[PDB]
Amino acid sequence: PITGLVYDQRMMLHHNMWDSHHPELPQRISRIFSRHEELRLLSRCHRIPARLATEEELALCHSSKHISIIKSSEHMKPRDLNRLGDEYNSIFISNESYTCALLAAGSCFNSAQAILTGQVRNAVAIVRPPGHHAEKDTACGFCFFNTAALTARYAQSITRESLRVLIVDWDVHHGNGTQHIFEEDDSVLYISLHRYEDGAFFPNSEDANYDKVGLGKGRGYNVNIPWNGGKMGDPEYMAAFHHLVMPIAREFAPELVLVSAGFDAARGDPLGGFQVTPEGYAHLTHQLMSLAAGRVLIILEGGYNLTSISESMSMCTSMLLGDSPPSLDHLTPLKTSATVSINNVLRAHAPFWSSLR
Ligand SMILES: O=C(NO)c1ccc(Cn2nnnc2-c2cccs2)cc1
Ligand SMILES: [K+]
Ligand SMILES: [K+]
Ligand SMILES: [Zn+2]
Repeated sequence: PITGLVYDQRMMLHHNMWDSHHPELPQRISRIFSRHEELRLLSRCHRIPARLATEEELALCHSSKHISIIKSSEHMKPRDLNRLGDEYNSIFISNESYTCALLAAGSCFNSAQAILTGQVRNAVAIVRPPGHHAEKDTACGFCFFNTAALTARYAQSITRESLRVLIVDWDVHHGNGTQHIFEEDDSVLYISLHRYEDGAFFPNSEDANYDKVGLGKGRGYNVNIPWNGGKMGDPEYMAAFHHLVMPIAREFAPELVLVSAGFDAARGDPLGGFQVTPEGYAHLTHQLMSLAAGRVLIILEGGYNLTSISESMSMCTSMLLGDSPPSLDHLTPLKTSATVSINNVLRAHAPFWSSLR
């Protein structure tokens, strides 16, 4: 296919001024981008310009209060930045954080626009800070604004409010914010795979369990695939895609696919403890390309091992460009708790999705 790419070095300015070893490093996006040059993927992509989201566009999903408080950080002394971030769960703030969050969202809006107007079929967004933990009313988990959810609402806003958007969240953490923003919405299908461990894994809410299926009109349009019992990898993700993600996505018949593409389920990630390989990621991308006549935007969320994320996101771009997926030969048998996880999601969603029955 013809594949868009958006990257802006300005998104590197957002930094932890008290702890420069904090995993959500500026060089996350510079290394992913560099590795795209090194693999010469960049020359095969249509460069989409970055841009600031407007406060009007942020309001697609966030309150005035929340937009206003994060905007006020631009002009704070360090001791005020420190104390503002302590108001949230796992948030650091610098004078540049607002601008960077704006850049992450605008980059994704331009990418959605390039896709939906037919300038490209598919696109990768190399952006930070991440979005999926951000709520309507609060920052959380290194996230200021819900980039993915905003892009889903911005896409509906420049096309039609009916546009069926599938958000696949394969970041190792639950997109608490993405689930809540669309919980009562049957126009946005939210599928998250995430390490859960009975509430022990961040963000530590029962909201990420398989029995949270959506509310009212949204009942069945929220699919949590929670992993328990530690390490997971290619076999579990390939099994989850086959029995759940792809059957539900096919029934839903999305007109656009957003991937909340965290690479913290990657082998080597210090915060995920999982073993998804770049080849694994290449297979999940290729499978998603089978939907929405290939209309797929891949948006960076988390992922904290600089090699793993650079190798993993490059393999995804490579797939969007139409390259042949690496053999995933000799996959081991599934972990048991992963069979149980998949079967718990089937029992929860069979009532809503004939393709699972
Ligand atoms: O966005 C995230 N992943 O993609 C994310 C968000 C928040 C957390 C919180 N946490 N939990 N345990 N250690 C931590 C750390 C806090 C600061 C450095 S480590 C982990 C991960
Ligand atoms: K997830
Ligand atoms: K939903
Ligand atoms: Zn994560």
